[PDB]
Amino acid sequence: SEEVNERVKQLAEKAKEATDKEEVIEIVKELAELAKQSTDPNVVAEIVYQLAEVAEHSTDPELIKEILQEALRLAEEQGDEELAEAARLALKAARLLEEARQLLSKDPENEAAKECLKAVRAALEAALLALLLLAKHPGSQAAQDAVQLATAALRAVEAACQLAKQYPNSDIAKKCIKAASEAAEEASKAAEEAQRHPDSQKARDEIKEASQKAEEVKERCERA
Repeated sequence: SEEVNERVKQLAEKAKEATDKEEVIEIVKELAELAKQSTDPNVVAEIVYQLAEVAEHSTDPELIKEILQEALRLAEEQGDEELAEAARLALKAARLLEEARQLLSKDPENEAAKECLKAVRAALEAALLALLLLAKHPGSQAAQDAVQLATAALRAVEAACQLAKQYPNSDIAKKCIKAASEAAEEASKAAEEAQRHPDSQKARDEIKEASQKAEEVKERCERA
C-alpha cells in the first residue's frame, strides 16, 4: 500500500527531473504501470493527477500528447467517465496544438497562424488545469465547471483557428482569432484560481465569467 503511494511520488519527481524526452516518457510509462499493482480508485486518480502535472510542466507537444494518452487510458480502464472526459479534452487540446504548429510551419510569417497557436496553448493549459482539479476533487462544482469551461474555450479556439487556415490577412477573421486568444487566456486564468482554490467562491465566480466569453467568441467566430 504505502509502498505504492510513496512510489508514485518518487517516479513523478523523477519525470520532472528527467533530462530528455525519452526518459520522461519512460518514467511516465512506469507511473502508468503502477496502476497495475492496485485497484484502489484513489491511487489511479493520484497517478492521473501526476501525469497531468508532468504534462503541464512540459513544452513538447508530442510528449504532452503521449503523456495524456496514458492518462486517458488509465481513466478509461477505471470506468471513470468523469475523469476520462477531462483527460480526453486535454488530449484533444494537445492534438490541436500539434495541428496549430503544423499550420504555422506552412506560413510562419502569418500573424493569424501565430495567434491561433497562442490561443491553443492557453486552451491546452485551461484543459490541463481542469484535469488537475478534477483528478484531486471530483465532487467539486468548480472542477466540473472548469472542465465545461475548457470545453467551451477549445470550441472557440477551433473556430478561430479554422479561419486562420481558411481566410487569413482579413480584418474580419483577424478579430475573432484575437478574441479567441483573449478568451482562451481568460479561461486559463479562471481554471487556475479554481485549481489553487477549489472550495473558494471567488474561484467559482471566475469560471462562470469565462464561459459566457468562450460562448460569445464561438458564436462570434462561426459568424465569420
